Amino acid sequence: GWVIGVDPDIGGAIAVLSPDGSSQVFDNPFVHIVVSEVIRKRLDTKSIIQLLRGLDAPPGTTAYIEKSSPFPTDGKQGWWSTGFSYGLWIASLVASGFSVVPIASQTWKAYFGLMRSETPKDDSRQAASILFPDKDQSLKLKKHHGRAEALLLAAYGKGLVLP
Amino acid sequence: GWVIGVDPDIGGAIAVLSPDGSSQVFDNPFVHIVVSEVIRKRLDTKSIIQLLRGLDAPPGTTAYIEKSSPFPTDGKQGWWSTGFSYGLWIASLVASGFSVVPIASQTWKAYFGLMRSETPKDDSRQAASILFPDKDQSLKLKKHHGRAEALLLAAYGKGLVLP
DNA sequence: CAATCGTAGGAGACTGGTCTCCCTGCAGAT
DNA sequence: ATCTGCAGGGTCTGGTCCAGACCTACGATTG
Ligand SMILES: [Ca+2]
Ligand SMILES: [Ca+2]
Ligand SMILES: [Ca+2]
Ligand SMILES: [Ca+2]
Repeated sequence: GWVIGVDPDIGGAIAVLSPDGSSQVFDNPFVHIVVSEVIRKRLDTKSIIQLLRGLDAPPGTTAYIEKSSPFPTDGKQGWWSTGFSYGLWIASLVASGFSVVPIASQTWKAYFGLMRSETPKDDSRQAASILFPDKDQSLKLKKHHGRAEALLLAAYGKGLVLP
Repeated sequence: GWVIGVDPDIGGAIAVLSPDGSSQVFDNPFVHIVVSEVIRKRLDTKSIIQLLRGLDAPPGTTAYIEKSSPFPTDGKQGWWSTGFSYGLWIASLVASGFSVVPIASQTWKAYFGLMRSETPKDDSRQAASILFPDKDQSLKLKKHHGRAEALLLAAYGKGLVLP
């Protein structure tokens, strides 16, 4: 009963669901780096692999990861960064012994009846709250939608149902 | 000691120099995948990790990797792929215990005096052949530039000089 | 630190200037 | 297969193509 869920973006997170119902969710580690004489955020490769090595999740545990489908109206930098975060997470998860399953956001949103929402990120946090009430405190802020995403991805993988 | 050189893109390659002088170079493993109704080539995560784990270079071996820097005039698909390749390789290298050092193409080309060449890819292959004569049979085709790049990036990190 | 808003953008090496560098993706011809 | 050439491009899930859905990065200003 082990499932991992990853929202790989910069504001994303990794969630881990244990057989006994317990869950953990961690903000994606990032660093500030110099690019074209400005500072940009980038996922912290060594920290992520350090995180994944310290999980009690056994090797072979399925990880569900949201696939990057950036909009054509998004800038080239957005396309590069979402590509880069996707690749860094995929390899980190495979190298750590996990079976990787990409999932489009329409898939898990459709499973939880969240498509076409007027406030998708607040609704994401509400759903994760109801599926994981012990993470309620860790979902209070609007900036926590990444923790919720990761949690809903894992819930999707586990087969959980909203009441 | 040991030096790794990686050209990270789809036509790219990984080179490995031993302290004893013997060199190895392998084409980047890739797979065909469906994207938006067409086939696209994509680096093969599990093969890369499988490859890295089979190397004899010890942990802490420095891995020089070519820094992604797509042209602003390149398409957004190009921006995403180079980002993805770059992220998949970095994480793979870190997970295998290597110390990753990103190098701009201008740095290794200037070292070997290859800047502002009208046939850069031919030139790379000729220099790699001079630097690694037993790799001559592996550099004879024009599509082999990636092998040569990887070899020249590694030759840069080892401090080898052209005659 | 937490939120909202608008747009979609190069980056890199040797007191700023100047010059450099790819890649993807798709079609064709042999 | 190898190469040359040229432009810079969404992608996804699901019910013979296509509808209708989905972000993200990167800076600003507000407190
Ligand atoms: Ca998302
Ligand atoms: Ca997110
Ligand atoms: Ca290159
Ligand atoms: Ca290359």
